[PDB]
Amino acid sequence: ALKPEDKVKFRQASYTTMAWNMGKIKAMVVDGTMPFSQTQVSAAANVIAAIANSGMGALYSPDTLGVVGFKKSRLKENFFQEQDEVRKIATNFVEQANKLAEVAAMGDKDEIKAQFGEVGKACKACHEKFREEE
Amino acid sequence: ALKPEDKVKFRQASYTTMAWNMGKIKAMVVDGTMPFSQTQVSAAANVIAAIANSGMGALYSPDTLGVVGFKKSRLKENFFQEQDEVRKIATNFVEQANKLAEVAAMGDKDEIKAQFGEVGKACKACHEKFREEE
Ligand code: HEC
Ligand code: HEC
Ligand SMILES: O=C1O[C@H]([C@@H](O)CO)C(O)=C1O
Ligand SMILES: O=C1O[C@H]([C@@H](O)CO)C(O)=C1O
Ligand SMILES: O=C1O[C@H]([C@@H](O)CO)C(O)=C1O
Ligand SMILES: O=C1O[C@H]([C@@H](O)CO)C(O)=C1O
Ligand SMILES: O=C1O[C@H]([C@@H](O)CO)C(O)=C1O
Ligand SMILES: O=C1O[C@H]([C@@H](O)CO)C(O)=C1O
Repeated sequence: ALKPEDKVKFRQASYTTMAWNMGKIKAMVVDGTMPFSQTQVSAAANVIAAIANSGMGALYSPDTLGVVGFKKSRLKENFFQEQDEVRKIATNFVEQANKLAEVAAMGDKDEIKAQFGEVGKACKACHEKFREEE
Repeated sequence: ALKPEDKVKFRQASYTTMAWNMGKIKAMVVDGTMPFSQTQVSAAANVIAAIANSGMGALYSPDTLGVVGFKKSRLKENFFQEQDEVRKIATNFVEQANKLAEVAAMGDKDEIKAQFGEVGKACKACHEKFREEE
């Protein structure tokens, strides 16, 4: 199976990959710091949905607490104490990510901006709660 | 725009995310060390295709040579000298990744194994050529 170090690397890599693709959508539909491209915004949305559906629950186990992947894990132990809250936030994130990829395929900038805002809220719902602040 | 350090982190994260998802397909259709799941193999294929289509060419510029992302970049300078060879290998990889996601949606283990083998060859075609060995 996967060593703890690999579980942490693979989840840090997955989240960092989503963050690159989230920044590209933000640049094109929120900040206008990149030209709007239907192809590029859809491609970025599709990465977020695919990773959201990739079964990242397999990368979460107690033996990953405090373990270095690319860097020391920022997972808080309360993740293992609050499984009802984790299920609520995770299922919400998958639903919002799926919707973003659906909207971004042919949606206009304002439709995408609305769906993107719901995904951003879903990402943020793990902050301070399950991820150590920095 | 993106600092060199961010370009290296985002490309290292993208490749590591594909490697996690490639390992899951290998376990289910090549080594039989994980139970075959149509849902899970399709989800893993969809991550690889989505990242392959994510425009990772934006993360490649000469000012990323020798720069630390998660770790010091393993990009070789000959990437910038061999753009015809890079275009051949990159377009091949996108084509094979798209085909893997198409096959993995309803394909059987042997169909997926064949498409997965073509993607593995496409990943390997950047080795020693554009990525430093270790
Ligand atoms: C809880 C169910 C989460 C959801 C939904 C998202 N993230 Fe997250 N993120 C979470 C944890 C517990 C951690 C720490 C991982 C570790 O082991 O250290 C993170 C981390 C990140 C990071 C930093 C990654 C790194 O290289 O170290 C980023 C950039 C990040 N997360 C972004 C992010 C985005 C963009 C999300 C929505 C698309 C998202 N996360 C969801 C917990 C959760
Ligand atoms: C050339 C067009 C590439 C293709 C196609 C793939 N990879 Fe690759 N990979 C490449 C470079 C130039 C590098 C170095 C990146 C850097 O800046 O250091 C890599 C790196 C990886 C890594 C290590 C990532 C890390 O955390 O440091 C892995 C695990 C990796 N690559 C895997 C991989 C897979 C599975 C691919 C096909 C699905 C794949 N790569 C394609 C160049 C190229
Ligand atoms: O590191 C971070 O991860 C999340 C996500 O938004 C990534 O962009 C966040 O809010 C950060 O500053
Ligand atoms: O606007 C954004 O919100 C998401 C989310 O991660 C918020 O934390 C993200 O990374 C963006 O670019
Ligand atoms: O790295 C960060 O730490 C805090 C917190 O959200 C982490 O959970 C924050 O807002 C960041 O961007
Ligand atoms: O680090 C590696 O990256 C490629 C890829 O196969 C990832 O699994 C490879 O062959 C490695 O050992
Ligand atoms: O069998 C595999 O091949 C790919 C490719 O990266 C080969 O280098 C990979 O990572 C696998 O699990
Ligand atoms: O890390 C590795 O270095 C060599 C080379 O392929 C890198 O380009 C190899 O086969 C690995 O798995």
